[PDB]
Amino acid sequence: LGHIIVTGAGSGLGRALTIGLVERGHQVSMMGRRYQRLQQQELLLGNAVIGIVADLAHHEDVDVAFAAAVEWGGLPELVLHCAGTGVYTAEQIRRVMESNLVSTILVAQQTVRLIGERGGVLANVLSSAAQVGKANESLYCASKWGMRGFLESLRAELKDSPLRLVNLYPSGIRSEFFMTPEDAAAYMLDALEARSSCHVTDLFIGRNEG
Amino acid sequence: LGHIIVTGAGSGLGRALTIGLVERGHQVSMMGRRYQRLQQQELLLGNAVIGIVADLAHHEDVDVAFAAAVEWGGLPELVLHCAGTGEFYTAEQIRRVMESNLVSTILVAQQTVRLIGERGGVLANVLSSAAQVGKANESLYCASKWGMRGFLESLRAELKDSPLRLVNLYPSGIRSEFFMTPEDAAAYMLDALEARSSCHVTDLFIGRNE
Repeated sequence: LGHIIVTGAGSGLGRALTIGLVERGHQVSMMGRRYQRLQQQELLLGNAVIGIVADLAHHEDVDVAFAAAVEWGGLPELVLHCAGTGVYTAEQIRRVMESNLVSTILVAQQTVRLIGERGGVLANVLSSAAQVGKANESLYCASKWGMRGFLESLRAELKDSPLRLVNLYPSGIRSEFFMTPEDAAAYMLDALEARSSCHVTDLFIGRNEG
Repeated sequence: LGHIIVTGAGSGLGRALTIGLVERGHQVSMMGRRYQRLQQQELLLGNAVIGIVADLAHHEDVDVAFAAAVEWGGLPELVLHCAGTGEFYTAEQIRRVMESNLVSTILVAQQTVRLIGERGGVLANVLSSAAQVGKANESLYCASKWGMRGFLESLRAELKDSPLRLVNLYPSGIRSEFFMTPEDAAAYMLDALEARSSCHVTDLFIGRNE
């Protein structure tokens, strides 16, 4: 009955979050760039979800994807935005930030439009991939700080509006070959549980010691 | 699961945190200054708790408190420090509560590093902002809250290569001198303190529902 939208649903993180919300009885509109991963999730979870293929970095593409989501599940209670992640060149830089900041901005504006008056939750994942040496670090910092700048500025603007902004920070998730998606998701979904007198506004998760 | 130490155990929040932990199966050493509250809670929770009277700003109370705690329940797996204070400036009087906050924070922290620094476990600190309804002494609380945060973030970075983990919890808008309930706040904090294999929550920010 409870409709949730999850972007980057094909990521290890987005997969785990989608699975977890389903297990907690929610319907989930999965948005992702990679259709094969959306289908594999549809095969696993069936009528509890739909895969909407969308590239969230273009204003029209966002409009279309959200229209199908609302079409299938009605207005959402939670928009879970998983921006994911990724000697630098311009062409290397544009791509990264446009998949990240642009998607973040467009999903947020589309969410304000859709549920700004009705209320609900806009949850953003500013994930931090575990590097073994910190090679490309400064571009990731640029990326995540920009997103945080935008969102905390948007949340202060949405003071007194029924729409709540929640920012979630899993630091140390895997890619290219120690925080598991499952554990990350479980903290995040517990944190996103509704309670009468309060909610979690910010959640920082870090890796365990060896 | 294991033995926990709760400071400020008779405050609304400290009490809810204790009740929540005892319900989760833990044995709880309950530290605080309000001896009847502790006595009441001992009668309410029976064998699962012990009431330890301590002014945690006084080194001697601190040593005696932890000796008694460890002697009753063994080394803690978790020390949960609720400094928790608000006023309603002068130098001579008002430094009392403001300094009891920091000093108790520094002392509990230091006792915790000593007892469980090598073994490992969790030092969890509660940095509350009460729902003042007036705004009157706000710069004083900021000073206190930021003092504590600065000490703790410095201690945390200092402890990077050690199994003792430092967790900071920020319930911003609790009931006060007598919107956010202690019960909802505790529930969020104890979920976030739940242990998992690959990661743990480092910082939790809880905010009022509008």
